[PDB]
Amino acid sequence: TIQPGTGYNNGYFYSYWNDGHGGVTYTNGPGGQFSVNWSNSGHFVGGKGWQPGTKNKVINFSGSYNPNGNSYLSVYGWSRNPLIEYYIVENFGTYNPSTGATKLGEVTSDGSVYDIYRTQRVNQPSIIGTATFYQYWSVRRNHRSSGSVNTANHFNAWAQQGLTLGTMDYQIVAVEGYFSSGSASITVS
Repeated sequence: TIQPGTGYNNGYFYSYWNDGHGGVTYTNGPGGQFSVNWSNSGHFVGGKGWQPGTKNKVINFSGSYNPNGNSYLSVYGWSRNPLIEYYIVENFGTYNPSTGATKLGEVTSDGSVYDIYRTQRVNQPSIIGTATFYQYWSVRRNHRSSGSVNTANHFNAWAQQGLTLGTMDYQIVAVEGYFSSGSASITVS
């Protein structure tokens, strides 16, 4: 496993964060590859991509994703000004992260309809410190662990619906887990 933090590996930005509970390892592999193995973890997020992201990136991902419990596989990132945490969720485990959330539309992209949602985090950690901020979600109806994500289709649909993004910060393909178990091996480009 690697030390939690951010950096570059084989031409890709990476971020690996966890809450210190234990039970998760993250490794960077060749090119855009990373692996995550977890067993009765706490909360963590790890993956590879870009710093900064862009608003018209086509992101390719390939591999295996085998959660047992609460986890997501997403294009994940942030903007600043406004501060937004966003997800284009391609697959998940026992919990659909939009459960109970306000639906803000639909968008069709890359072979599936996605449902769009907005949620709010109140006084929570963020890339700029503790803050209250919105999260934007596109949740894929047809789950998969490989594919291509045309981010513009999402960002444009979000904007159409009044979900504005600021200046991009990082943008990765991430495996997130919340007190669960699993394995994943994903290659980004």
